[PDB]
Amino acid sequence: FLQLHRHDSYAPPRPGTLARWFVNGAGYFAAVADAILRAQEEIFITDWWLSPEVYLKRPAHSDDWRLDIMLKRKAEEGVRVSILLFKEVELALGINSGYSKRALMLLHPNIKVMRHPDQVTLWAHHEKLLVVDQVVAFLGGLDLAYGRWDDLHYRLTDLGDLSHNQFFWLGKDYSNLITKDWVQLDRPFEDFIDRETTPRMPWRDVGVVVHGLPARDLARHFIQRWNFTKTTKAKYKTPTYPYLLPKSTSTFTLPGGQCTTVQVLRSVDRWSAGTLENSILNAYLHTIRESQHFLYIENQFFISCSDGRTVLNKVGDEIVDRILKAHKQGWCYRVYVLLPLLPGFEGDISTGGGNSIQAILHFTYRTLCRGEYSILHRLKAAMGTAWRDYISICGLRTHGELGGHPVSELIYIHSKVLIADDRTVIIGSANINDRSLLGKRDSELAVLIEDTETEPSLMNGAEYQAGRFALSLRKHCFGVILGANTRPDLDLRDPICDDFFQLWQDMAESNANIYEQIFRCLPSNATRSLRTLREYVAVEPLATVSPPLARSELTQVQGHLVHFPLKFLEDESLLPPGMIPLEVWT
Ligand SMILES: O=C(NCCN1CCC(n2c(=O)[nH]c3cc(Cl)ccc32)CC1)c1ccc(F)cc1
Repeated sequence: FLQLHRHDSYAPPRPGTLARWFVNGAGYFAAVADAILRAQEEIFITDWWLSPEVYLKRPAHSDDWRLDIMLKRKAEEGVRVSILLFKEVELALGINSGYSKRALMLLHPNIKVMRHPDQVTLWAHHEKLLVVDQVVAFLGGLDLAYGRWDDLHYRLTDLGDLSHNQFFWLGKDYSNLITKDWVQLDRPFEDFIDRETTPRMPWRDVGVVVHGLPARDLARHFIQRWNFTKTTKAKYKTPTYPYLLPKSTSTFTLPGGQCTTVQVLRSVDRWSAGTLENSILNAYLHTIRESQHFLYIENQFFISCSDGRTVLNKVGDEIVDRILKAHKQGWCYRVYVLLPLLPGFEGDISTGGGNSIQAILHFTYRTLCRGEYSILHRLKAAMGTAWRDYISICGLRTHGELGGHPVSELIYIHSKVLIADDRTVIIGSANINDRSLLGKRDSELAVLIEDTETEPSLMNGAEYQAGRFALSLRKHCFGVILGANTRPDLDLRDPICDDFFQLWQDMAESNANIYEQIFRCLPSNATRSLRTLREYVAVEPLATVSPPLARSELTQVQGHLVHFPLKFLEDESLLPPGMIPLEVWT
């Protein structure tokens, strides 16, 4: 721990670590609940937002598996739960961390909660972490909060004492991020949107659990922030908030662990902790530089391409350099970029979205295809139309039935995962933007997972020994996205061969065409200006005009993959005109 290690990390790589990945929140929360049940001494929790009354197993038939009830039972047995909540700037965010603290600490005297920061600041504590006995640690993109629970069904509806409850999302757990922001979080079992007209917005995320040494390294990170935050206020200096100490590295298991080499990475600053680190960014660049075959990226944000003193991280540049290197050498290389169709902010898309939606879309489009720094502009300059062979930018969307007619909604990609060559994976809370990767701003956590055990697989039609952890995760991502359960003829062994890549491009193009034609949903390439947008949304979509005819054409949708519309509001500027740094959204 003395020096910095690989990628300038505070923790060295840990071989022989059993790690299990999770996709969506159903498995992650159920695994967390089972690990909490087996806790004997200590539980560490860091959350950007923690909802005290959230259920970890669904459908809820009792108060068992509710997060507050579980921690209260564990504390009654002598288990100390130390929780680090991010303190929002109140009535400017709305997670009501004050209520979360008050609810948690009143459960039992063994549950201590601290909040950081008190000073006015733009940056947040964004890492999500649960560590049990310093031996079992959960991390990834999932907060123990409302709306995060979901499975591969991605249901848009939930219409159904709770002895026979059929509601998977109870009260404030049923939400649509773009429709309405959360309100009155101290009344959890009251709806704040109408289930009979407004569909929920599905949550797609990635998480991971590691055991042994990497959990000690993550527990070390928690302990440092705990002892540091103790010196930040007058009240936490009290002995009711004891100092925390790590257990020595020299010293139950979750079912699902693959033997891997795991290295913990982090983004911390002397405001968030006591030192500076950006090992997550370092691991991202190195993994892209040393990739040999493909990159699979699933991120909530994609803001990069260090340009004009506004965006500084070089993740986009490394992708361009790697694609140009593959193009020069003429080798088979693919980059899959999966993003949410819209940023997860409340706004009226039929008007063009709010300030937040527009600000994020500006830097996102500036990163991908608009301007001389964008990935596509630099790629077209060197290879012309051939860029379509190396990079694919897509989103996810699903459809359902509500009110007697088809309804559609995007699936919110909150994951922060990178897969390389079916051998290397990065899972954490860090978005691809300056706020997460620089370290000087938001505090983030991640793990670098390298496979030491392989399976027979394919790579551009050649025999390939792919890592078990990475290949299983990548295949599960491909299968759910492409709807492989209904199409078993699809071969997911080879991720870069031309036959699969065209099928990937064709399905994303085809699905986006059907959703546009049926739902006239946004974002879309059909509205390149706010003036065309005002006329576009005036027409009633076929989904409500003739639901029978809508359903007949929705039978041709396969999977959830849709092409990301790169020309949406292409003729507009998309940047709020008062006294605010643009690094708020970068
Ligand atoms: O959970 C909510 N929405 C989901 C979409 N958001 C989630 C967090 C995400 N995010 C980052 O990735 N880094 C951030 C830094 C900061 Cl300071 C703030 C957010 C950050 C951005 C998108 C929500 C909860 C309570 C409400 F009242 C309203 C919304």
